[PDB]
Amino acid sequence: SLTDRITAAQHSVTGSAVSKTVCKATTHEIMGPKKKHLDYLIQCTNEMNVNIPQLADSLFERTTNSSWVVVFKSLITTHHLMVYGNERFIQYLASRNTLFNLSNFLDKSGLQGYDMSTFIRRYSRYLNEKAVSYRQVAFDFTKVKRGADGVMRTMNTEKLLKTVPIIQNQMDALLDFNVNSNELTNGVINAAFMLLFKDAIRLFAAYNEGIINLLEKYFDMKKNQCKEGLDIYKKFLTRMTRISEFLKVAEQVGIDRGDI
Amino acid sequence: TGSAVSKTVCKATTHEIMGPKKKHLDYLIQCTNEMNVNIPQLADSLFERTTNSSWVVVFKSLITTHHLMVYGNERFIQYLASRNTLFNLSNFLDKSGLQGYDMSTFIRRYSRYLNEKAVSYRQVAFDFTKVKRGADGVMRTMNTEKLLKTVPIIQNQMDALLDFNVNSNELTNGVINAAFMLLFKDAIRLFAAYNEGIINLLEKYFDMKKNQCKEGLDIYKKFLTRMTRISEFLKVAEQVGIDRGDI
Repeated sequence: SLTDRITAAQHSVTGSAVSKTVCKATTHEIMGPKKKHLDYLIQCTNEMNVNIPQLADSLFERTTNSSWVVVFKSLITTHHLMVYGNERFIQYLASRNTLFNLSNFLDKSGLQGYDMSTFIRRYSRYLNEKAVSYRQVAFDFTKVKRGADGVMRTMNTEKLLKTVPIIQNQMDALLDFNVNSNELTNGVINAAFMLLFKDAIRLFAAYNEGIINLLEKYFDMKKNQCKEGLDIYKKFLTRMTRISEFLKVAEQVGIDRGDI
Repeated sequence: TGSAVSKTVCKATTHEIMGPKKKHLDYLIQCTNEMNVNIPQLADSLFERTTNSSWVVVFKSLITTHHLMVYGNERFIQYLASRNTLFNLSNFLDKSGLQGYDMSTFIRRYSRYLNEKAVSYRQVAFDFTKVKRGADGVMRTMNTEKLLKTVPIIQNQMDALLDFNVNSNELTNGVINAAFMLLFKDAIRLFAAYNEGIINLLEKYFDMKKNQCKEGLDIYKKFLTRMTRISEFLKVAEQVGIDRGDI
């Protein structure tokens, strides 16, 4: 019908503009994806009639590139949209059967390509885990209400015992980025690191609140729940130790609380 | 007055293998509440009983002292806290029999605990097992600097307590069982205070200085071990029919 052809025309215009901007955000230039392109993509995710699966597909397509720069930038763009985009974006990623498949990515173009490939593998793992974390609880741990009246401080015991290990698993994937400050020496890896830093602070806050809630419930828990809690507590200690190391790397390159 | 106290201390600490009798403990508690009772003389009577060579007399004098620290007027534990020395039983030995040998080990550990309980009280001028709890209580509202100084005091007291290190199959007479019941009541309450200190520290995570975070992390690491030990302590209690109803 005429109505259908007119509608198809608009959807074509829209799709092409998104794909083009994804390419712009993911050029071979060794710099983070440009703000103007990220802002444009964020706005796209907020348009009721933008096609989210097509947007995601464009980003996945860029991760099939052989250039570490294109691949890492597509991952950074995806992360940025998970954080700053409309919730429909992360929700779509959470609904998928598969996400990034980069565990064997390797760019052997040069020493920098080799070094960056390791970080691409670790970062891809983190974004997959971030999506699966969202799927399991239907919310983003880094965004929920905090404080005494917030989500993690008020959660019931049974749900809490299921939920803290999900936070722990996400935090592990995040910290396993395992970069040192002497390695944060190009705008691509630095852009990824800044997003990881913002996530880590917020994710740790949620983790910590979960632990506080569990400790408050100590005398009220069943014997077996106490055992699960103690295991959660013990694992939390090592993650707090690692978070302090992560914060030190950030401080060494001039990233601190002001950047949260 | 003094003679009546001394006599009752003796009755609380006879050679009979049974915990000190309630009627005598109640009498001593009332004594501590009499404005004109002499606390130092009461304490001295208890110390003198711990110079006895019988494990039964010595252990019962320690239990009587512990009972008064817990249930007596606060002037009693305050006086103990003010002393230059307390119990000196680290080499006590009633090598008169197997039971005497076995019990001597527990007397040494228990006396260490009571010394630590008094010194804990001295350092903060209150009893961790008695303070107001909950969101508006002492440990949940304490400021960061004081908290960092205070949790290690709790930890040190808890270590001396758990170091009693008894097994359920060693709890086989009314004397050691009376000491154990007091230790259990202290341990539950002391752990509640310890736990509240930890919660308060965790709440302050993002607000602490770098160095404070390091101190806090050490505190949290040590807390894990004590929680693990408390769990084992609670099982020993459960194995001899002591639980929450006995708190």
